[PDB]
Amino acid sequence: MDLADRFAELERRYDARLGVYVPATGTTAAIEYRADERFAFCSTFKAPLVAAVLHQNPLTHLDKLITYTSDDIRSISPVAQQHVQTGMTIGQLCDAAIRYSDGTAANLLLADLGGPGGGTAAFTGYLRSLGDTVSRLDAEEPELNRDPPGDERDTTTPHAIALVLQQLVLGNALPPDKRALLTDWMARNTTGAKRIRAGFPADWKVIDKTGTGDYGRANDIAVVWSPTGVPYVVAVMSDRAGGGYDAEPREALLAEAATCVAGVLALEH
Repeated sequence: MDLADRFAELERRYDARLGVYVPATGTTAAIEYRADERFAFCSTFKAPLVAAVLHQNPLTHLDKLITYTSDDIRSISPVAQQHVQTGMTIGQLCDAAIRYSDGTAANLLLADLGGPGGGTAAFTGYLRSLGDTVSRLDAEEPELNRDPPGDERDTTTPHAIALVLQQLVLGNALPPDKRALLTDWMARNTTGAKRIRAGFPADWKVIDKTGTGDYGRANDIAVVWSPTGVPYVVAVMSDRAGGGYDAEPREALLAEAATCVAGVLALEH
């Protein structure tokens, strides 16, 4: 019938709750589905986290060596694990955070930004400094993926998180040379092949940061570009709460919502 119905069926079939938001542009109307509902951040916080660590520091600070230990690694840490003995720079952690969704890298970035103990407060402040008065991070990795459904802790809304990304990539919340670094890591993202990239024809360019956690949490946030360069911002958010703490996340849901979006954004009827 019409787009809210399409999205309703996706939920019925995946046994999942769906949050979608795309801002309006010059020519397009905004797509919103549970866009003002709270959805677990999961690893999607790492994108704006890196903006904060970039905005609040000179480019020179990316070459600062952070030494950590296996004592630190308490979450999925593809890259951190490899560099535990030589230590990683802040550029290298920013990289790990975005491209491999690295949890330990996001944990050290949180500490660099606002101290041990103050890290997540400091992150939510960056959001606040961008007019986001809804989102909040109350815990580091891995605990931030583990709050029950209902719990406002460690959540954001699609409305909220999309607008934060629009600003970072398409607006002026970073100077170009810092902004370009964020985009290049989002564009070299290894973990998002099967979500919003897969709902969007290959001649459209995509940068994203995925998120996954308990209760079937799967999130992707992205900035796409038409073949002529016309940008749009996509946030898709999901949980499959019915199956409990260990419920299966459905990457195919996010490819499917990205397809409805792509379908609205691309067809000129």
